Amino acid sequence: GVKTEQEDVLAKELEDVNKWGLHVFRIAELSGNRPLTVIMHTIFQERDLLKTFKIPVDTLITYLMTLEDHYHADVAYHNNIHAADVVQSTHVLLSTPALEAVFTDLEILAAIFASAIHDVDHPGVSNQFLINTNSELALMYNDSSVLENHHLAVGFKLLQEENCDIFQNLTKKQRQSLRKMVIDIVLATDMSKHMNLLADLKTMVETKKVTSSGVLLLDNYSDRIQVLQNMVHCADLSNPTKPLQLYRQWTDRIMEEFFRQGDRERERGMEISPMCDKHNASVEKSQVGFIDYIVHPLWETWADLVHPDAQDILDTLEDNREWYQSTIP
Ligand SMILES: COc1ccccc1COc1cc(C2=NN(C3CCCCCC3)C(=O)C2(C)C)ccc1OC
Ligand SMILES: [Mg+2]
Ligand SMILES: [Zn+2]
Repeated sequence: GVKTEQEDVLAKELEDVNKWGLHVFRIAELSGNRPLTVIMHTIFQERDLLKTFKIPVDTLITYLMTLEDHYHADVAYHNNIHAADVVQSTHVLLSTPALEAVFTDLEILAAIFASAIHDVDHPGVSNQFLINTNSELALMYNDSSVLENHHLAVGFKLLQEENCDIFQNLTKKQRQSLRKMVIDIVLATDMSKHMNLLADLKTMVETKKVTSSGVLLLDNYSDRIQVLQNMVHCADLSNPTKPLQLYRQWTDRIMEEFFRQGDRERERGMEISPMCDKHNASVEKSQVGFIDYIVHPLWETWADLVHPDAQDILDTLEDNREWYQSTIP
């Protein structure tokens, strides 16, 4: 009834679960490619979610193994490691001092479940690709947030798998509320929603009210869900805020995926996609553009909302940006 040595080496890495820049690739290795399951299980136990939602532990493991196995191992970026990373990054953002005791357990379960399922069964190509190839998914979702709609439908459908209904003890009221929030969060991961989300977060920072403590006040669904939507969106776009050893691994992976969409886009023609070309397409400028135009304005606005909790994260992003800038020949 004691851990194996590999289980123990894994238990020791998972002690970093509450820290920005967890060695997520190492956890993936030590767990036998089970990062999503071991990280979700650790977070559920730490936030006491099994007792609060009366989730049988074997049901939780069954669902999490099932969920992880619906991520594609043959997709370099949008796989179970990315899922694990966004789960663990959302977990750290939820622990930020500016949000202490703001969110209910159901809101916490929604953000973490949303993060776990947010890219499930990703085929490793974009919405535009699926629309332009006349793919079944694009036809199913009438070309609207195609992948995001699929990730939701899969994440929920998997609850019907033998001993996979982790929500089996929630009331109808709990499940309707949980489901709506989970849908709202994942749909918000569609990049076509980024500018509207960032605008609403900027509006929120301008109108920012604060409580008896230094803790944010959010007194309506609109505001509560907007913060959770932008939190998970920040987690999803958190790669350039990580130590460079991590960021670089993620960039290689997104480039493999993008170059391979690039490869398929050539013999199919439709025309190549924003800097998705191993030829006239440079990695270092693509990262500096991404940080300047998307990641920095998002993480700066987030940093404003929870000031000063996100200072170290924003610094790491600015160093990483200066790093990629410096490497441009
Ligand atoms: C112009 O930037 C890029 C061009 C080509 C290769 C890579 C990039 C930036 O590197 C990353 C990009 C993304 C994404 N970017 N996008 C798309 C892509 C096209 C336009 C840029 C934003 C919208 C996404 O949906 C995700 C979240 C997968 C995620 C992690 C990245 O690095 C770790
Ligand atoms: Mg996605
Ligand atoms: Zn994602």
